[PDB]
Amino acid sequence: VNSFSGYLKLTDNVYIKNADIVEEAKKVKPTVVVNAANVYLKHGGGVAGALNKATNNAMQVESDDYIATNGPLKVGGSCVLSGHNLAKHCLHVVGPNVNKGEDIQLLKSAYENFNQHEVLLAPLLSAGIFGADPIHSLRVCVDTVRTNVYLAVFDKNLYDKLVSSFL
Ligand SMILES: OC1(CNc2ncnc3[nH]ccc23)CCC(F)(F)CC1
Ligand SMILES: [Cl-]
Repeated sequence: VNSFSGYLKLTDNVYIKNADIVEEAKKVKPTVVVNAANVYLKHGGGVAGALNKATNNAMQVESDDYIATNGPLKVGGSCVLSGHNLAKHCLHVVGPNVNKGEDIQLLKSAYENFNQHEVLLAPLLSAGIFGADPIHSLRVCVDTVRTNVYLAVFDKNLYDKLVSSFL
């Protein structure tokens, strides 16, 4: 039993809610919140810009030190950093950005990172400003993640379409 509330159950391990992931994180304070990161951990917009803003830019400061030490992530890769005031940990995961020409096949590799964590609050990888089809992202999530994932979908219209079209 966990403190996630109001989710629709899609499968044994995947749950979905129309919610602002920032507000969800502030309420639940989950062990792991997933960020929709890029390889440079530049949290300018989308989910990443919103999460960083909620940390008063502390996420960006920590991320800049991480990159200065380790260099960029791989597309499909991840790193674990602090969750600041939002969660114990933030798992920064890089899905492919279609608006950069990146291979959508890397989306499965990106979701595999979730399997290293028993429970996660997460957005749909490569959705929004990363330019992939969110219906596809949900399918890859369900077919790849085996741990317990609570998906927050900001757009109510998109949430309804994802539910109604789910196989
Ligand atoms: O949810 C999407 C990503 N964007 C966010 N998700 C959750 N919380 C957020 N807070 C700020 C941005 C943001 C991905 C699926 C979609 F394409 F259907 C709607 C957008
Ligand atoms: Cl977005």
